[PDB]
Amino acid sequence: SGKSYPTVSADYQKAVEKAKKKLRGFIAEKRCAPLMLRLAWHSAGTFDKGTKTGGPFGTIKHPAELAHSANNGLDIAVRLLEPLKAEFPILSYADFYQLAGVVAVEVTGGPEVPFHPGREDKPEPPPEGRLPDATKGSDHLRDVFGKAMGLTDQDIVALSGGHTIGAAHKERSGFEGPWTSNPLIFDNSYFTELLSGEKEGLLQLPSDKALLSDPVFRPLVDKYAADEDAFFADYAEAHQKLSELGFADA
Ligand code: HEM
Ligand SMILES: O=C1O[C@H]([C@@H](O)CO)C(O)=C1O
Ligand code: NA
Repeated sequence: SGKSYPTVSADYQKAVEKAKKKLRGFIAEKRCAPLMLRLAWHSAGTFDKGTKTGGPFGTIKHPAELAHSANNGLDIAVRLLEPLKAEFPILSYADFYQLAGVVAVEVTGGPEVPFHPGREDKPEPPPEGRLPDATKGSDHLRDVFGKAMGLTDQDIVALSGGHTIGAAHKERSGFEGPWTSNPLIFDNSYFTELLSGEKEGLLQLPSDKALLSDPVFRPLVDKYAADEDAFFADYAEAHQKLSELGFADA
């Protein structure tokens, strides 16, 4: 909603289609889908709607932004993608990273998130400190996703389901381990695990737990745990919105 996507050339569109295929094979073989989803999300999640700064405009590869503590480990993702990006010189880095995030979800068995090309790479990274803090709660989540990014409460809960793939690392954030028993499979298990309590060997952040005690978030957790199709629909909507923050008159 509210989007007017730009025209790109036929050659640009051909490159998007071929890069999507190459990214599927690469991400599947390297087992790095979670890290790639995290890269796309940390690129997009810096958007501030009031100032129209930050967002998915390719700045995450700049050494200054990779140095943000919230981005520990993402230098690995940038390096992994560099040889592939060099095969598609016509594409913006902004588009390439967002495409990699869409592909990460698809190859782990998640929904097909719509993708529209045309993001232009911006020169300057946003200031540090916009991404969410795992030790904080619902008020903080609404400040970051709502007041800054302009996303809804439904989007907060569905996007938190990104933790259905991957793990934390004690050398990156300090937290450690996977949220689910199948960290390379995208399904509604994040919500099932959240509801059943703490199982040994699985992770829950304070920010995950905040979803269970908030009056608006909890019904959504319950719905997604009961209905994976509802989760997939809402996730696809929210990821598309995230990947387009500030893009295509926003
Ligand atoms: C809701 C607020 C959120 C907080 C506080 C948060 C925090 C974290 C933290 C602390 C980690 C572990 C980093 C590490 O040690 O390796 C992590 C990993 C991850 N996050 Fe989130 N995150 C949030 C939202 C999201 C969103 C919106 C997405 C994407 C839709 C996402 C996708 C991921 C993925 C896939 C990983 C695993 C990375 C890997 O396996 O290397 N997160 N997050
Ligand atoms: O998702 C990830 O992928 C890589 C590695 O496990 C496979 O390349 C990594 O360090 C992650 O956190
Ligand atoms: Na999983």
